[PDB]
Amino acid sequence: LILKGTKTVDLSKDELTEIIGQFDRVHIDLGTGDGRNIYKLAINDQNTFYIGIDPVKENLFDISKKIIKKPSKGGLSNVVFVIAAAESLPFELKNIADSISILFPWGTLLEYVIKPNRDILSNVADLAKKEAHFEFVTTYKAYFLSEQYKAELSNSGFRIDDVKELDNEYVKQFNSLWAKRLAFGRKRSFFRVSGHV
Ligand SMILES: C[S@@+](CC[C@H](N)C(=O)[O-])C[C@H]1O[C@@H](n2cnc3c(N)ncnc32)[C@H](O)[C@@H]1O
Repeated sequence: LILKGTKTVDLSKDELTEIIGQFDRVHIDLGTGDGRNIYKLAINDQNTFYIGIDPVKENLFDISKKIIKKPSKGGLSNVVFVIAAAESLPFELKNIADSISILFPWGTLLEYVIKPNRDILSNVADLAKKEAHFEFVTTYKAYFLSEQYKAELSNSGFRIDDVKELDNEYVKQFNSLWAKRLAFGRKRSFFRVSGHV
């Protein structure tokens, strides 16, 4: 289940695999929001295939509409938007990504990261290949380096290598409206848990 314009269509494992073969790397942005972060990402890295996942199709309408245009007028070919929720990822995404990403999640995806939820998180790891990079940027440090958290994450397939506390400046490289509200909002701490699956 993917987004063509503001339309919902069907993509097979078949067609996905072809599209993918034309790119050196595949990247998943779970909880992608409005596609702006991905769009920026895709425009600069034409050798990475990008997949954004979000169950809320309406926030993607504008960019989904934009990526579908001609390349002369804003179109892109390295971007697909999947409409699925973290608690039921499509089978066609197993063992597919070189790097997975969960940026600024909220509601339940925030909790699945923070708690963490071993079962759901494990499905996210399942979307990843051999030694695929990962990245988790939450925001509301010592909690993330705890042993209970680090080992709750291993258990799911997520091996922590680095854990930085970040600030507003870091968030300026992102394009979503949400990320801008936070970048130029009040001073705040953003947390980044990166590593290999
Ligand atoms: C703050 S917006 C994310 C913004 C985008 N990731 C960014 O960094 O700008 C929160 C997003 O998380 C998504 N979300 C919350 N729970 C989710 C879940 N369980 N599975 C997938 N997406 C989820 C919502 O759909 C929403 O689009």
